[PDB]
Amino acid sequence: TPLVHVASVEKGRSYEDFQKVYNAIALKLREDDEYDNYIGYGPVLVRLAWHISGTWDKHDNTGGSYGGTYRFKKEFNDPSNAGLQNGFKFLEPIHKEFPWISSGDLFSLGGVTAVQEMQGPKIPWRCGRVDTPEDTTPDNGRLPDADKDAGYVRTFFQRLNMNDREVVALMGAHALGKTHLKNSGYEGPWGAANNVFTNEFYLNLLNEDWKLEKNDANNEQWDSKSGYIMLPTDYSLIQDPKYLSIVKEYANDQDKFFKDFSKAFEKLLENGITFPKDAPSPFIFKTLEEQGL
Ligand code: HEM
Repeated sequence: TPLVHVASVEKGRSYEDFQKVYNAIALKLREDDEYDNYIGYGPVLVRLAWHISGTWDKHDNTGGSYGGTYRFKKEFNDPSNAGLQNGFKFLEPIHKEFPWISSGDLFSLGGVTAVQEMQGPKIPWRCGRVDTPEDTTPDNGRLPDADKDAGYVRTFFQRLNMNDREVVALMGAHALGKTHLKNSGYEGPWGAANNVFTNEFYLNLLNEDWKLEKNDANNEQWDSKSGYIMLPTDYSLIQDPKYLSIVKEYANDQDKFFKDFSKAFEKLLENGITFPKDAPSPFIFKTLEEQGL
């Protein structure tokens, strides 16, 4: 019926092997710090990890992170993926150094590494994704539009099995990076520390005086006088009463937010994968910093 995607550990690799891929991505983050005006590639790696995981359809088990399908042209040239090709190019040299890691395993660890090296919470991660054939590549159109409202978001997230708490926890990833006109028809960052992982997104959403305006791509965005932005989907988080009390909780307690995000991000990343009972437990990688590097 629904595909079954069983996780299979890369033959003969253990924890230490994966700690090494992580340490390489980390060292590389540290080093190419000039990208996107000095934001670094942190934010674009997190976004690449969400986008390869977000094509998942809980109905027939297609899409999701398992197959590393982003490596194929169809997925790669998905208009909603515009701009991701920068996270790809960044990880290529790494893949060439550790050729035994599957794609989906690399693309997902990149997201975890970014968060943790950007001072986020530790995200437990699992190995085992296996590259599948070019024909298992999901058609374009499964990632969410940004010009919509809270019911649109609730609905969309439901296909990925995420509830309210998970959607608001994931969304605060919007503290990182920024929109770029050329990629999405949106322009501007969400906050000021856009390369440190904090609950900043929620404080802005609650504390700024936002104005609705149209941008040069002729799309509407919410503009703050501090120079921040909020897409319609972000904005929708304070329109809905269920979402807004959760926003508040997070504006109010960065810990809580970190715990909730950790859990939701892992789930997002393991959606669609069956892990045998004998599969190793999830790894918690040390940062560069905890390793003294
Ligand atoms: C309805 C849900 C979402 C919508 C409509 C949305 C839309 C967008 C758009 C339009 C951009 C800007 C692209 C560009 O021009 O570079 C963006 C960037 C980004 N997204 Fe979201 N996104 C959503 C959810 C997520 C989630 C769940 C995450 C991770 C949990 C995420 C992480 C990011 C990051 C980190 C960036 C910044 C990337 C950079 O600086 O290149 N977003 N998102």
